[PDB]
Amino acid sequence: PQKIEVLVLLPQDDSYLFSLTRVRPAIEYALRSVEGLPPGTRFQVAYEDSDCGNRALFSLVDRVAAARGAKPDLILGPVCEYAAAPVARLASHWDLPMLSAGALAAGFQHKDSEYSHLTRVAPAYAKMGEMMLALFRHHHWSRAALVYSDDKLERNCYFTLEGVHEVFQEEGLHTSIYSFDETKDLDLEDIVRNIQASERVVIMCASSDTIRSIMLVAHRHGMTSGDYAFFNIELFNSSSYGDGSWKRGDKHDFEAKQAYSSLQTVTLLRTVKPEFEKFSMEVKSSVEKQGLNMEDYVNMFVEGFHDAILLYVLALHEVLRAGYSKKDGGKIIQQTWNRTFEGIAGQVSIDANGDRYGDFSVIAMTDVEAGTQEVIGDYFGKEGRFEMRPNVKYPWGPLKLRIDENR
Amino acid sequence: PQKIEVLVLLPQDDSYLFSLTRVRPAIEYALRSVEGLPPGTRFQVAYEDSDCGNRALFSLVDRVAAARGAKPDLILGPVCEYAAAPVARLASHWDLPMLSAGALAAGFQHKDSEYSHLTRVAPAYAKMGEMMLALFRHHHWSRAALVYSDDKLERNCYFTLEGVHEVFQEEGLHTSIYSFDETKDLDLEDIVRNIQASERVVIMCASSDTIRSIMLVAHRHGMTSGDYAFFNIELFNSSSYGDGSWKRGDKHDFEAKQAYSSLQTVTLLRTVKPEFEKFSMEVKSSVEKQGLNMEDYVNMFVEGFHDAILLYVLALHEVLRAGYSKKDGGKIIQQTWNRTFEGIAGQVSIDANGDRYGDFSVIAMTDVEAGTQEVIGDYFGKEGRFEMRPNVKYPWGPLKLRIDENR
Ligand SMILES: *[C@H]1O[C@H](CO)[C@@H](O[C@H]2O[C@H](CO)[C@@H](O[C@@H]3O[C@H](CO[C@@H]4O[C@H](CO)[C@@H](O)[C@H](O)[C@@H]4O)[C@@H](O[C@H]4O[C@H](CO)[C@@H](O[C@@H]5O[C@H](CO)[C@@H](O)[C@H](O)[C@@H]5O)[C@H](O)[C@@H]4O)[C@H](O)[C@@H]3O)[C@H](O)[C@H]2NC(C)=O)[C@H](O)[C@H]1NC(C)=O
Ligand SMILES: *[C@H]1O[C@H](CO)[C@@H](O[C@H]2O[C@H](CO)[C@@H](O[C@@H]3O[C@H](CO[C@@H]4O[C@H](CO)[C@@H](O)[C@H](O)[C@@H]4O)[C@@H](O[C@H]4O[C@H](CO)[C@@H](O[C@@H]5O[C@H](CO)[C@@H](O)[C@H](O)[C@@H]5O)[C@H](O)[C@@H]4O)[C@H](O)[C@@H]3O)[C@H](O)[C@H]2NC(C)=O)[C@H](O)[C@H]1NC(C)=O
Ligand SMILES: *[C@@H]1O[C@H](CO[C@@H]2O[C@@H](C)[C@@H](O)[C@@H](O)[C@@H]2O)[C@@H](O[C@@H]2O[C@H](CO)[C@@H](O[C@H]3O[C@H](CO)[C@@H](O[C@@H]4O[C@H](CO)[C@@H](O)[C@H](O)[C@@H]4O)[C@H](O)[C@@H]3O)[C@H](O)[C@H]2NC(C)=O)[C@H](O)[C@H]1NC(C)=O
Ligand SMILES: *[C@@H]1O[C@H](CO[C@@H]2O[C@@H](C)[C@@H](O)[C@@H](O)[C@@H]2O)[C@@H](O[C@@H]2O[C@H](CO)[C@@H](O[C@H]3O[C@H](CO)[C@@H](O[C@@H]4O[C@H](CO)[C@@H](O)[C@H](O)[C@@H]4O)[C@H](O)[C@@H]3O)[C@H](O)[C@H]2NC(C)=O)[C@H](O)[C@H]1NC(C)=O
Ligand SMILES: [Cl-]
Ligand SMILES: [Cl-]
Ligand SMILES: [Cl-]
Ligand SMILES: [Cl-]
Repeated sequence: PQKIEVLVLLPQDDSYLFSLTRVRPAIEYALRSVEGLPPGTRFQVAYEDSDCGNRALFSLVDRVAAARGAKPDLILGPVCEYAAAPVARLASHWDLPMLSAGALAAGFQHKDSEYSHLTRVAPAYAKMGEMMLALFRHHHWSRAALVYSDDKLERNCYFTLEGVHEVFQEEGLHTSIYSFDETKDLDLEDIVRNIQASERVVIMCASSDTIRSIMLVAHRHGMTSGDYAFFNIELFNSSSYGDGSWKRGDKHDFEAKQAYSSLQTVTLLRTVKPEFEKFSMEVKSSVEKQGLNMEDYVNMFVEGFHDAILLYVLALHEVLRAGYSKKDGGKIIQQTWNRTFEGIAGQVSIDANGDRYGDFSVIAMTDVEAGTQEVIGDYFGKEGRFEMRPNVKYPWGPLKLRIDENR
Repeated sequence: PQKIEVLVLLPQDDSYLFSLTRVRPAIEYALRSVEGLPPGTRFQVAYEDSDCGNRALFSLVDRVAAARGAKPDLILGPVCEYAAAPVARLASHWDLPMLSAGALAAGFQHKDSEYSHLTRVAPAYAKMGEMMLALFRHHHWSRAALVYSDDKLERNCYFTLEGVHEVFQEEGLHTSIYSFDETKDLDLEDIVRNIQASERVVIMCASSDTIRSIMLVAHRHGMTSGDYAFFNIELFNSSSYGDGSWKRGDKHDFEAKQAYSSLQTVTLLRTVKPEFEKFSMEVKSSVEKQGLNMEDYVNMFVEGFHDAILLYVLALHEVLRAGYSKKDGGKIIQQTWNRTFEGIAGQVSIDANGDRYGDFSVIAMTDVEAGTQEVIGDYFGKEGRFEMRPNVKYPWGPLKLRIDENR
């Protein structure tokens, strides 16, 4: 009765949204449920710090050399670009299956070889551009201002939007890019001004607050009344990037409530299924008990790794029946591509290239007086269509107007 | 009486100038001479194919895991960028000393950490820019056309010249870049024309023949008589990049002889010391006997690795005396930096950052009738000065004129 041995390579520093501490709960939650459809086997999981860098490769390597050539049966992570690339190169070499909710970089989509043993469970950066482009086709838009902060680290926002940018170029849409890092004082006044003289549609990606601030300034300039379309992206369904919460409890709450009436927050497709609440509460509990309290406990990564466990099992089961073993990594990976199944937060489809299709929701303020938010549209990556949710009540408000770039 | 174990990671494909077959002779030649100043120890060298890519990391890793955690005492190579980066990352991790005649990329000069255990024995791409810049200061030039072919592989030429470019930008020199790949038909006619309407000084990097061809076209346009300064770079002192040999034995020999009177070939500092002839003949012999006959047997890489062996020994000796062992890689590397010694092809100085200083020569035709080439200038990286060789007889010829960019 032998066991499946998995190596989980994630950051030790809880400052990352995909740190071992905030991710492990979810991985274990999936292990529990999966254990009750393999034969009659158990799991053995090792959590190593990737340091979101070279450490990841090091562990995997030392681990193997120190275990007299014994390589794991499944590798989860790394997430970071330069941390995941080498590990994935090794996985392909040692015919191991590597599943990550990271490896978002666009280079990771060329699996003609060194990356043939990788499948990305989370939507890659490129998927935001595909979504945005469909939105503009629906709204008949063709120009836009891309505003984003810049890490000079992971540059999550920089890549998300530059991805969008890069897509619009090929399709002929004209854009205006505005970069800046929130680590420094915000000369947002300068930005908001340039924007009002540049485009009618703005797509932003930055901290929850940097977004709220940009809105107050554009509100001060009365651009918040319907002649401007504002979009902030909640990267990896993390509150830290702005989920549309205009309230704070300060001098500007009312001012902010009104401003947000023109803001549309793009998030991962909305779910409310109970299973997801049980999941959320439990993960919160775990990270709670272990001293750490802020942020949200469920983000794109946390949900991704839970779903990566399920995907592995489904694949394994199908490989066994074919006569192969948990040791034929490529065979497992192949079985992992072009497949759909239900995750804790909704459907999860992997395209024929082993990359997750991106499903998104668009949340807008539908009751300006109340400040009540509500999803009004969804983008399904598989079918590649954007669709406005039927029977959403919006009797009056700035979203009733038709933006126009003839200015 | 224990032995030093070295891993040599180089390409298997002899199409590379630094392939295991063309490099090994030189490494062995250095091993022989070194063996007669360590104690009373011998060497043990393993030659693994790097595939000029991921293979390098793989071997090093499998090799170690398969030898129950036994890591070599010295790693030679890889040369290729993406092949050497990971190996060097591991070296730093396993406190191993890595010496390469490659790792020419500019990122490899930041040894604040992941690259702290690397020392580059060959002059890095950046060194060409430092040399060229000094030449222009001496010639009082300030504008130039950078012509180079483009691999879309290693892009040796692309990087050499873009390095020069990148340096001129910071120093305020204006440039014109002309890219093209010799894999396709050469529309050189278009180039030569643009150039004559652009600058008076041209710096090229491309195959021996692509250079000879560019010269015949510029000669056909009579730009070869002294109003234009032509420079081709003999990358890694390899004939394949043009060493100034205008003769071929075709219809155009005479035409070419005249054209080359305006060409100045930049090579690695010239040597004629006997030891270097013995070295050259022997390496030629080895690669000869082993079925392979073209190209030249001594290039920057071949000489580099011979010199890397000597540098290791010098360092080791100094580490022992300090009370450390062949196992303190960093200690050895440190002892390898900021050091000068005589190699088989002349002095070799390593700067305080562990990078070789570039010493170059400039060969020009000093007897236009005869077609006789001769070095007329040298650039010493350490002192960073360009100097024209005294008492070189040039009574008449296009090199007697003073180029002028007032056109
Ligand atoms: C990524 O990010 C986006 C943006 O945030 C997500 O958007 C959604 O976020 C959550 C996901 O479920 C939704 O909120 C949840 O909705 C539950 C149902 O609410 C009903 O709707 C009305 C609306 O007026 C509400 O007032 C009423 O309560 C309805 O039931 C609801 O569940 C939560 O309930 C408690 C609130 O803290 C709490 O206790 C639980 O109670 C239930 C009731 O039996 C049980 O499950 C159990 O007993 C629990 O104890 C618990 O926290 C529950 O979660 C809450 O309203 C809950 O917040 C958002 O509506 C939705 N966002 C919007 C604006 O549409 C995406 O879903 C996400 N996507 C991905 C891919 O991750
Ligand atoms: C990288 O690339 C550049 C560009 O090519 C190099 O430039 C130099 O290249 C070589 C390096 O040594 C030089 O050529 C060698 O010079 C030897 C001395 O020649 C003398 O000068 C006159 C010039 O008119 C010459 O006619 C006369 O012969 C003088 O002796 C000479 O040695 C070679 O001799 C034989 C030729 O094939 C051959 O046999 C040997 O004979 C000698 C004699 O006793 C002994 O060593 C032994 O018996 C051998 O059997 C052997 O091949 C010898 O090498 C040849 O002229 C030889 O080619 C170039 O002059 C010089 N280039 C120029 C134009 O200046 C750089 O040096 C190089 N740098 C680096 C860092 O690698
Ligand atoms: C990738 O997966 C799909 C399977 O579909 C998906 O997977 C399921 C589990 C769910 O996730 C779904 O959401 C997805 O649909 C494979 O792709 C191709 O699937 C199509 C059908 O989806 C299949 O088509 C064959 O059959 C059609 C008929 O449907 C034939 O085409 C025409 O049919 C009409 C009549 O319907 C005739 O009048 C025409 O003459 C013509 O025949 C034809 O026979 C198709 O071959 C298709 O074969 C299949 N593969 C292809 C060709 O891309 C992939 O195989 C999976 N992996 C990949 C992409 O390689
Ligand atoms: C890097 O190596 C050099 C050593 O020099 C090199 O190595 C030798 C083996 C050969 O390869 C040579 O080609 C090279 O020269 C170290 O760099 C610095 O070296 C200098 C001298 O080269 C040294 O200077 C100290 O001494 C000077 C006097 O020479 C003092 O400076 C002034 O001196 C005048 C009188 O001469 C006084 O009137 C002034 O008041 C003033 O004192 C001063 O004391 C200098 O410290 C220097 O100390 C040394 N290191 C420094 C400071 O960079 C490096 O140590 C090696 N590694 C590195 C770069 O860290
Ligand atoms: Cl990571
Ligand atoms: Cl480490
Ligand atoms: Cl290599
Ligand atoms: Cl391989």
